[PDB]
Amino acid sequence: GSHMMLVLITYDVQTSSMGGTKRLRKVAKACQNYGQRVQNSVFECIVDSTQLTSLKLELTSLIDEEKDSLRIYRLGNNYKTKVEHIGAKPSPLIF
Amino acid sequence: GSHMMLVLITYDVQTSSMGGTKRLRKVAKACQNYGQRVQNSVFECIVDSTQLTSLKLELTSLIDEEKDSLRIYRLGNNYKTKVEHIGAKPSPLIF
Repeated sequence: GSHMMLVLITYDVQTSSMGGTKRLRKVAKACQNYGQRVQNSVFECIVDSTQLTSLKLELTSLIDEEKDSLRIYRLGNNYKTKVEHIGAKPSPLIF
Repeated sequence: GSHMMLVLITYDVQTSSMGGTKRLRKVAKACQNYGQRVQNSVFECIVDSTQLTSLKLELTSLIDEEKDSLRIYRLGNNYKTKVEHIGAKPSPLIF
């Protein structure tokens, strides 16, 4: 539909930390409602304007703004793939 | 120029590790030749086709393909900003 948009969300979080691990799980769950997890902390979402706003509010509220950041890219409309994946696909604690 | 392209590079690396830290430093240095580091492991590059190929070869060779990945996005041409940054800006070992 003419109202749809490609949105790329890049989340800068350090998962060596407890809180970062928790926040990543919550951000991933929120983004999964609207798309796919293509790297550990990169999400490809396909949304209308209302969904983008709801998602963006949800994500803004989940992060630790002192420690983390999000970037939200609204890609120009695209109908043939313009992404290359190089390397591994994304996936208990142990001493 | 008509030959220019916006390219977003997203690098999935775990920097809790020694090798990941080393690889990130090398990837960042390579991408800095062509643009800006906007998150710890996200780079915005503005390149012609020859530069994109040279950069992409360099980056493919630097990563550990068992542990890491890159995604290379060729954004549609854009002349007014379509990115929102939310949260913190990117930046010795200690016990």
